[PDB]
Amino acid sequence: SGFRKMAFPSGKVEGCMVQVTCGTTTLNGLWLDDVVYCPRHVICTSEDMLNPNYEDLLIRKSNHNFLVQAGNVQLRVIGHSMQNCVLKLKVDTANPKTPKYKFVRIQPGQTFSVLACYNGSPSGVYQCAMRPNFTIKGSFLNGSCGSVGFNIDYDCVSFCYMHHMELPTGVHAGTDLEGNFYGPFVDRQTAQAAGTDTTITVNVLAWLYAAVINGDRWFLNRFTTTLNDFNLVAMKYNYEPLTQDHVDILGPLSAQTGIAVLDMCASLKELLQNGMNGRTILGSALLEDEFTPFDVVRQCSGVTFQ
Amino acid sequence: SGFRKMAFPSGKVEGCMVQVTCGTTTLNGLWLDDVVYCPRHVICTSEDMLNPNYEDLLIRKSNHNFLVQAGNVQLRVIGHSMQNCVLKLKVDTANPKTPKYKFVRIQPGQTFSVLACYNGSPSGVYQCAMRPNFTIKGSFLNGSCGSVGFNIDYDCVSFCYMHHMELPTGVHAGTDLEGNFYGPFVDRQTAQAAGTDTTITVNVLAWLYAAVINGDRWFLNRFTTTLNDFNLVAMKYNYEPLTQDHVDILGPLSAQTGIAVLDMCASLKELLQNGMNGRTILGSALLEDEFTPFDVVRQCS
Ligand SMILES: *[C@H](O)[C@H](C[C@@H]1CCNC1=O)NC(=O)[C@@H]1CCCN1C(=O)[C@@H](NC(=O)OC(C)(C)C)[C@@H](C)OC(C)(C)C
Ligand SMILES: *[C@H](O)[C@H](C[C@@H]1CCNC1=O)NC(=O)[C@@H]1CCCN1C(=O)[C@@H](NC(=O)OC(C)(C)C)[C@@H](C)OC(C)(C)C
Ligand SMILES: [Cl-]
Ligand SMILES: [Cl-]
Ligand code: NA
Ligand code: NA
Ligand code: NA
Repeated sequence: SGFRKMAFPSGKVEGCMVQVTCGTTTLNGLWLDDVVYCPRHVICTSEDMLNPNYEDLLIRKSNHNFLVQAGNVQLRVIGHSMQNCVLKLKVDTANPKTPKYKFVRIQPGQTFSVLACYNGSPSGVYQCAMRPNFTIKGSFLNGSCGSVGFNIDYDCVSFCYMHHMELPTGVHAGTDLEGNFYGPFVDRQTAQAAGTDTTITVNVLAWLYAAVINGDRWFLNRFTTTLNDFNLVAMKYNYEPLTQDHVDILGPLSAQTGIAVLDMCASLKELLQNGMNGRTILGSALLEDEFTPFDVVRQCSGVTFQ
Repeated sequence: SGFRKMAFPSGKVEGCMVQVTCGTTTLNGLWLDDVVYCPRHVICTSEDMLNPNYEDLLIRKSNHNFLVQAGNVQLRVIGHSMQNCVLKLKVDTANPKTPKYKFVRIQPGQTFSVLACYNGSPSGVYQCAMRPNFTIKGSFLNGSCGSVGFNIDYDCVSFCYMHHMELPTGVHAGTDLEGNFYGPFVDRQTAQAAGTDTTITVNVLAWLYAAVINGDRWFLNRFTTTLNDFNLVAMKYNYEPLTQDHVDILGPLSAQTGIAVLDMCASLKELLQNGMNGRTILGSALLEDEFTPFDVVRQCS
């Protein structure tokens, strides 16, 4: 038993991280097959960032302007191109440690692991969620750009995030590996801000199920509700709507614990309307929303990766 | 900016995890060079566990009674020895993925990453602390034994924990990699309650410094305290004593933020007296005690 904020094992991703330097900027790249992916803003000076014309800035660069290092070994860049907000540097050597992988775009509410890197060297791993406002609450310093987020299924790494920037409130924004930003953010030095965020209702419910599985039951009650009535409460408390698909996804946890989703929703309604009365749930005094239903099932059943 | 429970990248440890089976029991082993380390209780039946004589049980085992599997490859056991509560299985193949490593026994309050594994394969990685009562608050199921805890400061893996058991209160107990248990626990099915746990004061102070570094000041105050008055108060909340060693180790964070250590202690005293009044610190509504001073410097700088 026990329940922790748990990341995927990061080894398959560690073997893909390299250092990319253009001019005076160093950041990280992802080396898969014979291509290194990194943020396109690596090519910009500070002045360029004010109003960058990335296609003109890139024609001005040559292969030799990009220094790529895998550990102590230099990788020769033999071509370059842009895909949306990501730069693809073709190198002369395919990464012999390339795992089975795919590029996926995730939806708000979905979680993933971040391998925070500096100078091409993995430094730490932690678990995040794509917030409803399309930011992530990361932990990133200067030089972290190009660090990636991922999930694993069996033996396949699904890369879903590449890090590009920090916003004024201290949260983070980035792209999928096809270079499309999550959220209405752009890679230029102009005013931008995180929108008002909301709480990921289906994830809170999943974590309440994790709590019950781990013996924490004090918030259970005799009451149930309807999807329509609970969604009025959710809106009042800046919680995301709960859909029938969310209810269906939580079916396994309901059957296992004997607490129907709408029964658990009546628990969550009372917690929102009345608070915790000084108690905790799974060692938290807040309602945790960065575990998905699948995260709960995975951790509580001991799923492993090959 | 930001502040997360951050584990070390797990790849160097993933490359060391194997499956060990003896009789009907399967757990994980750690394969370093030509040795596989695992909990010695792998050799016990359910009956053996009340009062097992491990020396007597082990002398009866042949090398072929141990099935060791590294991915899809069976490793051949060629000898075995017992060191305290760890079994060392000598195998005929050395692990080509052995990282630079050392074994370190840690003190209460120290943190480490856990790579939770089942059947020799990794499930996930999370951060833990050695509690003052020598338990860890893990996430471990049947078959997780032999999973290890570690740090990887400066490219060398320091192995500090191997998992052996869950206690009735839902926390976890295990050994260093020399097989010595942390705390009063034993690998026997006899009663062995953990002491009342306490909060790791030096770590709470480190986390308050992290909050200041990340831009929050709401909990600061104009007061200070003597060290002894702070300890007299903090102990009434089941906080651990703060020693002069702890004050010294907080010096760099104090210098970076301009908040004297004893002034931060006055902040913590007020937080214990008042609560947060609907506010949060680094996304928590509780005082967090599983980040060390070293961890804060690692992550914020
Ligand atoms: C790439 O390594 C780096 C990662 C950043 C540095 C600090 N923490 C991180 O996550 N990315 C950048 O430095 C990018 C390049 C353009 C500027 N930038 C930022 O992250 C800015 N953000 C910024 O200027 O935001 C707007 C004002 C454009 C909305 C950071 C460094 O500035 C603030 C003031 C810290 C937010
Ligand atoms: C090894 O894989 C396994 C890991 C355990 C299983 C459940 N969670 C874990 O962390 N270790 C064990 O099963 C060991 C072997 C002897 C029994 N044991 C336990 O962990 C017992 N603990 C136990 O008997 O504790 C005492 C009563 C002796 C203090 C667990 C499985 O039993 C309880 C009832 C869950 C505590
Ligand atoms: Cl909390
Ligand atoms: Cl220590
Ligand atoms: Na109910
Ligand atoms: Na016996
Ligand atoms: Na030791």
